[PDB]
Amino acid sequence: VNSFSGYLKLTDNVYIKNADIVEEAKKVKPTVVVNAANVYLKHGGGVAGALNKATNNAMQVESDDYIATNGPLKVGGSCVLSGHNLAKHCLHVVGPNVNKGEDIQLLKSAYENFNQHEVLLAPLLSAGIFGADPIHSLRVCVDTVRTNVYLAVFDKNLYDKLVSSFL
Ligand SMILES: Cc1cc(S(=O)(=O)Nc2cnc3[nH]ccc3c2)n(C2CCCC2)n1
Repeated sequence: VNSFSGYLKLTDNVYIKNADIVEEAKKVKPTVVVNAANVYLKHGGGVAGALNKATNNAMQVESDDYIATNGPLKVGGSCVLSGHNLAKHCLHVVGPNVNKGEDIQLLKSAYENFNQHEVLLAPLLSAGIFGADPIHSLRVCVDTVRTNVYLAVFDKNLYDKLVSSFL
């Protein structure tokens, strides 16, 4: 038993809710919150901008030190950093950005990072400003992630489309 509340169960291991991942993180304090990161960990907008703003820019400060030491992530890759006031840890995961021409097949590789964590609060990778079809993203999530994932979908209209079309 865990503290996530109000989720619809999609599969054995995937759950979904119409929620602001920032508010959800603030209430649950999950072990892991997933950020929709880019390779530079520049948290300017979308989920990343929202999460970073909620940390009062501490996420960005930590991220800049990470990049200065290690260089950029790979598309499809990830790193574990602090969760600041939102979670124990933040798993920064880079899904392909369609608006940069990145190969959508890398979406499966991106979701594979979730399997290194038993339970996660997460957005749909490559959705929103990353330009992928969120229905496709949900399908890849369900077919790739084997650990327990609680998906927060900000847009109510999208949440209902995701639920009603889910196979
Ligand atoms: C940008 C952005 C997108 C989302 S979202 O979770 O609601 N995803 C989503 C995906 N595609 C969409 N198309 C039209 C609307 C829409 C929304 N956020 C959340 C708002 C609260 C924190 C993060 N920020």
